Amino acid sequence: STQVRGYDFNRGVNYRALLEAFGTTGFQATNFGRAVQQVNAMIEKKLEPLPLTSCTIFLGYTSNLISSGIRETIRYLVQHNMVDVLVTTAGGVEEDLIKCLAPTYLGEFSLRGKELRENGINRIGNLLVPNENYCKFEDWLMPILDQMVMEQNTEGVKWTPSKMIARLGKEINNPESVYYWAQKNHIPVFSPALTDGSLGDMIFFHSYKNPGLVLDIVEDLRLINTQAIFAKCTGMIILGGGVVKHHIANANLMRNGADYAVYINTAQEFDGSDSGARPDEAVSWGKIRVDAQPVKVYADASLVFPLLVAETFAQKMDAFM
Amino acid sequence: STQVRGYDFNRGVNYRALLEAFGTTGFQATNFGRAVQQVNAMIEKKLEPLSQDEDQHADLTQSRRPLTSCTIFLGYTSNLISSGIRETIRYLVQHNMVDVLVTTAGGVEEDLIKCLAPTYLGEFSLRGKELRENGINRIGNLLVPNENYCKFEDWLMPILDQMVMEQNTEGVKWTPSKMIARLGKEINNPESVYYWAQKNHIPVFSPALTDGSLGDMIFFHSYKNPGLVLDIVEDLRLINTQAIFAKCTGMIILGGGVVKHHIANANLMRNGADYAVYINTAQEFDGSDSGARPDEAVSWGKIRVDAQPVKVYADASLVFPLLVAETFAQKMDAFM
Amino acid sequence: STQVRGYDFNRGVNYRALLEAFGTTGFQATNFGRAVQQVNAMIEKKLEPLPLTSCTIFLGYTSNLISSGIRETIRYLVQHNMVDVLVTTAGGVEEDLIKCLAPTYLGEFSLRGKELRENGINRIGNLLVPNENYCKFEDWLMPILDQMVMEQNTEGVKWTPSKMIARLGKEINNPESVYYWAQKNHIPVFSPALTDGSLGDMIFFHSYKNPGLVLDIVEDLRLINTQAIFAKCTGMIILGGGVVKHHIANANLMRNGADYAVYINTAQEFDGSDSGARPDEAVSWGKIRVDAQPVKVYADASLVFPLLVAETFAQKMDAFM
Amino acid sequence: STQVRGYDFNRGVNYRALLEAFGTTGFQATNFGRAVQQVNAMIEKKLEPLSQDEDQHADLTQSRRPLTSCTIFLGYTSNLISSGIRETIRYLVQHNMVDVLVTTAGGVEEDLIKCLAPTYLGEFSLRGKELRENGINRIGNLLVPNENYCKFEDWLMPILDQMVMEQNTEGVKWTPSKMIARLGKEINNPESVYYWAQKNHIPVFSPALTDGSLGDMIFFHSYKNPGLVLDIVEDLRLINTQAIFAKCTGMIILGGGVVKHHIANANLMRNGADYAVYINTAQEFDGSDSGARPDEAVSWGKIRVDAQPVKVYADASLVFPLLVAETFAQKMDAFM
Ligand SMILES: NC(=O)c1ccc[n+]([C@@H]2O[C@H](COP(=O)([O-])OP(=O)(O)OC[C@H]3O[C@@H](n4cnc5c(N)ncnc54)[C@H](O)[C@@H]3O)[C@@H](O)[C@H]2O)c1
Ligand SMILES: NC(=O)c1ccc[n+]([C@@H]2O[C@H](COP(=O)([O-])OP(=O)(O)OC[C@H]3O[C@@H](n4cnc5c(N)ncnc54)[C@H](O)[C@@H]3O)[C@@H](O)[C@H]2O)c1
Ligand SMILES: NC(=O)c1ccc[n+]([C@@H]2O[C@H](COP(=O)([O-])OP(=O)(O)OC[C@H]3O[C@@H](n4cnc5c(N)ncnc54)[C@H](O)[C@@H]3O)[C@@H](O)[C@H]2O)c1
Ligand SMILES: NC(=O)c1ccc[n+]([C@@H]2O[C@H](COP(=O)([O-])OP(=O)(O)OC[C@H]3O[C@@H](n4cnc5c(N)ncnc54)[C@H](O)[C@@H]3O)[C@@H](O)[C@H]2O)c1
Repeated sequence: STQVRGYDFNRGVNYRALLEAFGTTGFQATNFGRAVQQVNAMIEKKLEPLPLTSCTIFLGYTSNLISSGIRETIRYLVQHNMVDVLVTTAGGVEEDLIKCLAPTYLGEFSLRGKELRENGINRIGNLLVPNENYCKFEDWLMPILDQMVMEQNTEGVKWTPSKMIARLGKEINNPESVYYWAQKNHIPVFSPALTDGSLGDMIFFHSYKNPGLVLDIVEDLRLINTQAIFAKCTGMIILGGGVVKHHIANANLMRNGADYAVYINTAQEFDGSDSGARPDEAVSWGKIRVDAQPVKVYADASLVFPLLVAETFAQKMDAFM
Repeated sequence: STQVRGYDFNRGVNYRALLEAFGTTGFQATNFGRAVQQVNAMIEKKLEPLSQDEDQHADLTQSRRPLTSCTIFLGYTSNLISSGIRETIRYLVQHNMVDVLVTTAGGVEEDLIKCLAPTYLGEFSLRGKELRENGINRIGNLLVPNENYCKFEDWLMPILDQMVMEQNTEGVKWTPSKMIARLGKEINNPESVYYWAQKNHIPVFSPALTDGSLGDMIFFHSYKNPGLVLDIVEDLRLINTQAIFAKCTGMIILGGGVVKHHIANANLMRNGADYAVYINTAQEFDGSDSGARPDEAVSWGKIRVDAQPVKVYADASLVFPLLVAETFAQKMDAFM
Repeated sequence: STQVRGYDFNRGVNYRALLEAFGTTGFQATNFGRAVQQVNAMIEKKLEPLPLTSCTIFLGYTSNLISSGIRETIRYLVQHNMVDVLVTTAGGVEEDLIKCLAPTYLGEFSLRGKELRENGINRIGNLLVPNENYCKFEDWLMPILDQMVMEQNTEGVKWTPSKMIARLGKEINNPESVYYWAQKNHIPVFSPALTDGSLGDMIFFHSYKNPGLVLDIVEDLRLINTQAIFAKCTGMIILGGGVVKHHIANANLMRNGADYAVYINTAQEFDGSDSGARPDEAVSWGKIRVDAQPVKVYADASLVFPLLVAETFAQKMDAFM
Repeated sequence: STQVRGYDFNRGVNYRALLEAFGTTGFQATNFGRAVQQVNAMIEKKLEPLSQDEDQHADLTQSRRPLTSCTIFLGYTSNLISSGIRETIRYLVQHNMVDVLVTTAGGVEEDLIKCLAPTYLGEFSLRGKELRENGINRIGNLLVPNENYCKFEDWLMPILDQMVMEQNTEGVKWTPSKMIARLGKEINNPESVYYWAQKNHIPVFSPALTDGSLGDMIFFHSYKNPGLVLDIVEDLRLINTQAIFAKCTGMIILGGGVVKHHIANANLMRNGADYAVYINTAQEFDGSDSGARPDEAVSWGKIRVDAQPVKVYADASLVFPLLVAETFAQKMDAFM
């Protein structure tokens, strides 16, 4: 039995101690402490001796988190081979690439769409992206799409979202890009509905100038499912809900459940959504092993993920080098 | 300037008047009243005759579905098909009241499986360990027996054998929408949303069709009968062209995620939808597309600047049947 | 075991049947069906033969619901003695009275406070109240406050929020007012923090012109607690959270739990709030009897309450006359 | 025009830099960065010397608390006192960093009871039937033994005897704030928020003080020793005058409900707070005051039009300690 007690600032300000005290603060602060423990357990397992490791970690995140600064946090983990599989939606891929061409700016949620549109600005929450960002994206992308169609028709290449994402990361060739690092470190990225964003727009426009590109999603299902099936252990770290959450969980259901699971999302369960489902619902399905101790932190990941990474993965920088 | 005033039950339980009074009740009841007006505007426009010039442009699509003055896109999350909203959606599709459907994997497969075995009411608090030990799967406060997926597997596998065969010998190029038309044809049951969708030439888009039970089956099946390819590129052209050659477009989206954005993005291609009604529980504070207000979509050009979009913040299991009752169901005659 | 099935519109449109089908629709539609059952059970119990009745029903609602049209729904129940005790916060009292003097208008959530203020308009969600409403309120209220101070000092009256609310309902003398009906039918209204609103503002200003008004909250605690203690049975219908929810639940804890409980609110549990607590938390405290089958509908009450009343209380208009 | 950019862990775990980087991270992390700036502006103003003219006006209150250039109101919901945020709040009050406290009943009593017996960590899913059978009470994912309230009763009853005695023989006129100062004096424990509040002349307002355990005790006690009166009218004058004669005011509100509105309403009396930071989980769609954005308060005049209010949409158990760490705790010296 642990007593409730928050950090005493009379000790002054030691950030490591402040974060550790969340565990005994209550509510989501406590779930955060539990998440720190579970992610550390995943890491300890991954570091256990038996490129396969003792724990295959699946990292999932929604598109908007890549628009946010969490893009740097994710790039760090991938850059240092701290996770093994990435799952994100379409915006999650393209905005990482576009950020290497032009920046995203801070704004406000209340900015009116009429005025923003008249000024050629697109709103993403309290962030802003100029139309010009997509124009630079198009110029950068078109010639790569041409090579892709050509390799497909003359070199037998059977594109899938994951193969395309590896290619784009390699093409962006910028150390700031999550996907540049992913393909460099052989970390696969799955995105079944990769056509649902600006990269879709471009593939669409491009098909009328150079028809034929095929993106198969069946081979990619085989690829992600086998990542979980042949794993010694698996851990799931999912920021947000939707396709990203279910696609990673369903892959783990194929091995009869994940050994560790930490979720950070704002969805609520009352609407029956998969996004808002507590990890306990996933246990009924077999997505999470019955003996696992899954953790869900109900919070905006822009606030929580950097702190979680600080108290876990960043503390093991050594082992990961 | 309308005054706030709720329905006065001293008038008795006059349901039509009760529902109309939501418009002046406030908060989400008022948003509901606005959604009703917007969906009715969508319907009024759809029933408008196509002029010679309009008809010329709208007919520029390959689809054999009869052109209308307002192409209505209906999107909904998987769980709503597990819920009884499955009957509400089937009704609209059965009577050609909407033109394009967009749903995620669970949204397709659960409609089919419901033709083989039912879904049951449960509780949100039921522990996963006990449910699993008892071969039961939880979806919110609903329950689905493991057995449901076994029946699905038996029904589906032979169809997948045929599809691969057709792909390799007849040169078929499968995409999620083509597969969903085929499955609906195969289920051949009037209680199925997709049976009616293919019968009425209403295309169904699902870019991440592999993310669910149907994906499980395709996966297992691929090991005995390898080779099935589901291209999502052709399907993007198909859904976008539906928006591009529309005289007018209306969007009715239940829930968020891929379903919401895929419809909005198709409409960005025509520079915005003319009408939009959203019913979802997501909030905007986390910067999610799901939780974004319609006004965010206006900045992108997904909703025309002159449109008067509406979002009802509520569980669609409660709101959608009421919305349909005050809009589409009132125009049943016109649709027959 | 009940199968999931929604209303089939091929039957055409029968509203009674449409509402009944919510029970088998799933998610909150089902909780709504359960709420209909529980409220009907309360009513059936109240109608059971033994002015005490076989079931004392406590109706609680937050201030904003009185700003909304739910004000008419509540007035109906009180007008016909369908509930026995009312609990609402300060805005919940004053806005009912003010609505008899000037109306509230529809607006939008996005209206900017700067412009609204420059125009003398106050925003409440997507509703609008002109400053002039409070001026009429002040004119109406001042002379009543004078009588109250006088009765207190010369007639021994010991004011409490509930006594004041009865007096104001009687003074507004308008059949449209919830409180006019409450005092007419001897339905007490509790509001411990009655000073937290415009009526507080007025009591404040008035005290400098005619000092001395005392509002005791201790006697009112005795009054509400004894309402639950001496009840044969009790049912709780609570719209929203906060003081309104806890004050009714705590009164029922004094009789070892309510027999029936139906909650309609948008609060979530993750932040540890009492507002967002599931009814099951209340069972741990003894606020709800262990054998009760409490129901919570996660939804905006402006949408749900009129429907609930239609399928329950309004269906028994006869018995209540 | 600031660009979006998150902290780069390649720089190592530099906590100060990590927290600063929240400002350019986006969504609520950015709102956090803004809250930090706003609370620091509040502090910077509070440390500003009072001019002769200012000092004259600010000294027009009866309170013996030393006038400052910015009167800061701190509000928080009951459950946050049950949580470890109780230590965060006690720290601020202990060092005179805030001037007025507003909390609900549970927010007062649980601080006192924590001096007699602890609160324990639990889980949200623990069933009420079993907990009750075991004499345990649940508060979110926290646990409080029935025994805690027994100890409270033993500690409190004698104090209530004295209070009634003082009321009847010494003519004391109790109000929630006076009772809370007395209870804090009585608990005489440096771990108590209220002990420090009364020691440092920081008034605590709670209009609905009867809504909790302390109300239970007053209720039971009234039957053996009848007569205790708690007037809420005097307390409204007291809290309003604190805002009216302030040179500047800042509002820091954790959670919503009475605590949020009571502070905002006091500030409406001076025509608005100069600074405002909110940290709550409520949403606006239901029209609630709790869920209202700061901009709604601007329409009322509760927040000055020129102010730049901030709301962080998050559980304060996670955010408040971080906020305090980057603001008040950095100025510890100045407050000693
Ligand atoms: N960034 C964008 O807004 C944008 C841009 C282009 C395309 N898209 C497309 O929109 C589609 C739907 O987006 P999605 O599925 O990635 O996610 P989403 O934005 O729809 O979010 C899904 C859910 O994840 C949770 N969530 C989101 N942000 C969170 C946060 N900061 N912290 C915690 N939980 C959070 C919420 O509960 C939310 O309802 C995608 O398929 C994608 O291709 C996204
Ligand atoms: N039925 C299921 O739970 C289930 C079953 C099998 C597979 N899946 C898979 O899960 C993946 C993610 O699911 P999804 O994208 O369909 O949506 P989702 O369940 O993740 O919900 C997305 C968002 O829509 C809103 N929403 C959901 N239910 C709502 C309701 N009742 N009323 C109003 N708004 C509501 C919420 O904001 C929610 O966060 C899908 O790709 C799908 O293939 C679903
Ligand atoms: N109407 C106003 O905005 C206003 C006006 C004057 C004074 N006040 C004062 O503000 C204080 C705090 O207000 P409160 O405690 O009455 O409530 P509130 O507005 O703070 O709401 C409390 C909670 O109730 C729930 N809720 C509110 N509206 C709901 C709805 N439509 N449907 C379902 N759940 C809903 C939400 O979870 C919300 O967080 C009160 O003490 C009151 O005197 C209110
Ligand atoms: N600790 C308790 O649960 C408890 C104990 C005894 C009595 N009470 C009584 O319950 C009544 C109502 O409680 P209340 O007014 O203190 O508030 P509350 O618990 O009802 O919460 C009000 C709102 O504040 C927000 N909120 C709550 N916790 C939050 C958090 N961790 N982070 C951010 N925002 C948060 C939420 O929007 C919530 O709906 C009080 O009058 C009090 O006397 C409380």
